[PDB]
Amino acid sequence: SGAIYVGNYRVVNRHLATHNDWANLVWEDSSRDLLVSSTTAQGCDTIARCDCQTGVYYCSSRRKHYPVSFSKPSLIFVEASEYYPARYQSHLMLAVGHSEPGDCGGILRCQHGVVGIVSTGGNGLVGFADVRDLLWLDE
Ligand SMILES: Cc1ccccc1NC(=O)c1cncc(C(N)=O)c1
Ligand SMILES: [Zn+2]
Repeated sequence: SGAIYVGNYRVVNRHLATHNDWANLVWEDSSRDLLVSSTTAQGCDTIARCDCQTGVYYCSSRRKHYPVSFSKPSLIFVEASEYYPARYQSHLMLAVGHSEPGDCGGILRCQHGVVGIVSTGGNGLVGFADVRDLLWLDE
């Protein structure tokens, strides 16, 4: 689990969105596993505006943060796992690292701010849905 709070927006994994998220929907993309809902409280996170390919992410299944190198956002085929099916997903970045389903929502951050959130995993890789291209989250 986990979310990004920037301005009056909440960014969450689309597959983890609640009834309140869908009732206050701002934007969603089923090809990216992202959904953004509106909030009454003002959030203070900052979204990175950059092309970094190194950062740190939080892994709840290890209660640890790990430094990683990651690929630029692209269209990737995600392999089938014990509990979830295989799929194609866009704007996804991969790194070598540990990820289990419940790790979705963990934030990847660089020196500039939030880069993305854990969205895929298995086979020794971790995949993050990028948010740096969503410029409208800044206004
Ligand atoms: C994160 C992870 C790690 C290991 C194994 C599997 C996963 N995948 C998920 O929990 C997951 C569940 N629902 C949807 C998606 C998606 N990106 O569409 C991903
Ligand atoms: Zn950066």
